Amino acid sequence: PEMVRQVFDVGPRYTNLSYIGEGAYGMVCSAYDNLNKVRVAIKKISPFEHQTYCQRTLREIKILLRFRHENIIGINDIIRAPTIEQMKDVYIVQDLMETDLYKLLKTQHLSNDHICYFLYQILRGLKYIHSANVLHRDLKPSNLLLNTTCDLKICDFGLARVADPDHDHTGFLTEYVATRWYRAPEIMLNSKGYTKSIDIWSVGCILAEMLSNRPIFPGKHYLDQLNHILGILGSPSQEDLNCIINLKARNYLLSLPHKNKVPWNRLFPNADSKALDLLDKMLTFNPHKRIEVEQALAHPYLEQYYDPSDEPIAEAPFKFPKEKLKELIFEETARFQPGYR
Ligand SMILES: *[C@H]1CC(=O)[C@@H](O)[C@@H](O)CCCc2cc(O)cc(O)c2C(=O)O[C@@H](C)C1
Repeated sequence: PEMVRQVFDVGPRYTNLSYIGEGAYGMVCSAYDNLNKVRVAIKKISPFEHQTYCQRTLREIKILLRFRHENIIGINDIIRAPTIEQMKDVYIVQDLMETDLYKLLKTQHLSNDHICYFLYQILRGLKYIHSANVLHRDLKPSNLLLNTTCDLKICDFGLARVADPDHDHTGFLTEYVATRWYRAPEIMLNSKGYTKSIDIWSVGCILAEMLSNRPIFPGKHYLDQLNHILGILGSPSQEDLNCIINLKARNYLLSLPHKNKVPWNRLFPNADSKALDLLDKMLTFNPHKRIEVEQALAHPYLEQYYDPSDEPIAEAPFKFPKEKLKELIFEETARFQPGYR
């Protein structure tokens, strides 16, 4: 097999490998697809020693083999050994993009037109995801891929779940859904992250970061995150506190000194006022008052792009030991075997 930095065993269809970045359970390489005559991205996955790794791998494969959308990076091919006995790694082949938004924001200032088009595409893909009754649950700049003409695709469905709003409530300081800087305040207070509003919060964080090239809520550790959120939003209203029935969470908030809201136009003095109006609606403390994806698409900031007939939804929404998970991954990837069927 061809090797990179480890086995990267994708041949002979895929050749001339170059290291790019990293997935969760392995490295990402670009490669030349000798059949389609285009370069592609390939993610190496080694999940089978651990249930949780197997879960995340299987979840993504199940979701992406059903999803088809311009703003979601799909699965082009899956490479693995012909038998469960010989299967150790799994390689997922996807479109080769130019960069991710994390890397881009490290050095490039976005024009307002770029922010608008990027945000439109994030929400257009998110509309499709949410219409399938699925939550991405880890939206962040490094999961947003851009090609050379600034078309955007959402990556990594390994953390996704089927939405379950009726079972979303939990206790205080127990949940860790999403990546810290993009994590909604209710995750720390009373939410398992099973409602669509979790993703809208993350998109609001991404919008703020596109406006200034810095994370808006850069918590330095799990417990610091809520300090940053409340430092900008200010103290929650009585009505929003009354919506938090859990006593530990509500009394924690009641114990805090009053904090003023920081106006968005003072944080972002060069931003488009329509962008800040939408930002405010996405970064609303109360998840029931937070804007939903279809409302966000219809917001005046996005009026140059908004077209509900060109914002498709999913045809087939989702309704609901590692040894069996390995077997399930083997079965779910069978369609890509050369002599599959
Ligand atoms: C996309 C999700 C993922 O694994 C994240 O860690 C991303 O940040 C990794 C991005 C790798 C990458 C980088 C470039 O420049 C281009 C492309 O196409 C990718 C890519 O496709 O990725 C996916 C394999 C994973």
